[PDB]
Amino acid sequence: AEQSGKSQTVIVGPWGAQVGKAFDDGAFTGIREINLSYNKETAIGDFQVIYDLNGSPFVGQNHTSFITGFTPVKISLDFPSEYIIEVSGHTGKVSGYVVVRSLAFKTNKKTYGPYGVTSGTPFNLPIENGLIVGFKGSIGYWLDYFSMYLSL
Amino acid sequence: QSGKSQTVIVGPWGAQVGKAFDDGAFTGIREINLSYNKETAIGDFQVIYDLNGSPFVGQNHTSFITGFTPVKISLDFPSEYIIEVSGHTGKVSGYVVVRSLAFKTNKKTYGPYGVTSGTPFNLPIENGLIVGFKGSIGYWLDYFSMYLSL
Amino acid sequence: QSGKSQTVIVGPWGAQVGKAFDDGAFTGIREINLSYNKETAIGDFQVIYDLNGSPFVGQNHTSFITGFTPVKISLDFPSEYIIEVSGHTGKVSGYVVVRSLAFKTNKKTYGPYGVTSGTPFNLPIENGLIVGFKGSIGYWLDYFSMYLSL
Amino acid sequence: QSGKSQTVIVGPWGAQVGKAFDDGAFTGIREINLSYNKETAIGDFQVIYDLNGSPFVGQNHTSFITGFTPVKISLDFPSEYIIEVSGHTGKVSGYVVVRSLAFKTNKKTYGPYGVTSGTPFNLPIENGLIVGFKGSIGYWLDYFSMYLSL
Repeated sequence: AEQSGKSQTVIVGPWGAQVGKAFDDGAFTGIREINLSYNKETAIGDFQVIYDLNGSPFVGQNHTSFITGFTPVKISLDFPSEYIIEVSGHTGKVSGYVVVRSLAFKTNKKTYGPYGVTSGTPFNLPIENGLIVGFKGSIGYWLDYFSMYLSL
Repeated sequence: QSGKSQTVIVGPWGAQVGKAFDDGAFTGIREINLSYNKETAIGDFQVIYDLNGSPFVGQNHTSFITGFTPVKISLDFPSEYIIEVSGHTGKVSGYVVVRSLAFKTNKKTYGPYGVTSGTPFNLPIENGLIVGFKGSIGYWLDYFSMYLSL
Repeated sequence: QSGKSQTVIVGPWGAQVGKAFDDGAFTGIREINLSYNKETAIGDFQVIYDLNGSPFVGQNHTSFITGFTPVKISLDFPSEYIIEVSGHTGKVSGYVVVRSLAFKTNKKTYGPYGVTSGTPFNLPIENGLIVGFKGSIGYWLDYFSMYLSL
Repeated sequence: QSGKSQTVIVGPWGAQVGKAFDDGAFTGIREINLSYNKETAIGDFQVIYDLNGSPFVGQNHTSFITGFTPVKISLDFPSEYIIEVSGHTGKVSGYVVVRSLAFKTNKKTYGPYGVTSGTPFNLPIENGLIVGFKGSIGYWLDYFSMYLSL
């Protein structure tokens, strides 16, 4: 715009450890599906997103835990009629690491979750105007932290 | 289209729905004037915004009651700006309200002001700026939302 | 980083170099007051913006000379908004200036005002809004740019 | 609202009302492949975009006819980006089409390609980025618009 040839986006977060393998999907035009895994005794594990990109699906990279034992869930949204209006969860320590222990996704149609352990410090991000269009974060044994790209 | 510019709004935090207020969006923030009671919650709320390099004095949004302690948060705009807003929500006399607020800038932390009990919330901003507030105030700040931009 | 909100800006049209002006960005446009001369170019330029539902009177940016004809463009904000800005640039007394302007809204066309000779320019807006003007005025409007948003 | 993000779009330039196309918006531009004829107008048009740090190959939008000369505009992304797009529109075989295009970056000028006669247009960008193209191509590029963002 004035420095780089790369577009910018509002980003909120991170929630979780304040600094696993870092990831950054970047920003897209919407969200079609979220694939995550969790363990009821620990925290969030795997995280993957199928985005919308100008009216067609774009399959995000799978960001995988270093360990197994998680329960997978597929959140398939009725895109574009259905979209996320609130993301909430919990952070807290597992084996001495601050991690994202639970996630819940509220859309204009229903609530998905919570997934994981609803113990620790709550966080929540309601969106009154705008859309979540991207995720970044880090995953080791568990999801360490994450941030969200927001746009109009 | 609507003929009016639109911006990302996050929130509300607080009661899920006093007198509603909506400052709209500006260029940045110069000063926040709020009041609080250490037994109850946040009371009055008022903001001096930046508007294209000049101050714009926002309306004073006032609680229906008094007894609050005022505080003035004067930012060194534009080198100083808010990078995280946090606080607590919980019930006061049966009403869900914003019990405390804290504002962290790239320079220091203002607060927490109010009662630090209830459900915590926090909004860190990795990329972007807060440029406006809206919400509702009765006896106390019932809820609030924030305008975000690049 | 900057602590100040950012907006897309397109332009400038005119001289690629008077007294510079920059209104910054607002919520929308309520009224444009400009002056022109049918043998030279655009002279004075002033805008009443919308700012979160209330009018905001921009500074009057005036030519160094007189002899211009004023026109007031009062828009039915917010149902009426600009969807295309067009005009001409060309030399006057050796200076590259904005010689004419026309504003097309979703309701009507205002103009062209001034001299319709030289190099045409036009900015149709398929999605978005003009929310601010900047430029420079000496004897005539030397150049101008526009703030664009959603 | 809808579940789909939106961006500023300026245009169209060209015929006002072939096969329509719309690439949508991305995070930048890496390469433009177009074709032209120095007797007629712009023909084929294709873009390699940036999508979050990786190339995204846009569909090739093709003229119904041949006889065009291809050109590859390979930008040093992200150091190099477009700061002005300009061209001409005018009648070819009775159709209003985009007769020429030129792309100015912060490093160099590419073009003009095609026929530089008719009505000029130009879009300088003072702040922001072009991140997508849409339009229509028959025998020639009928019109086009550009997605703009910060």
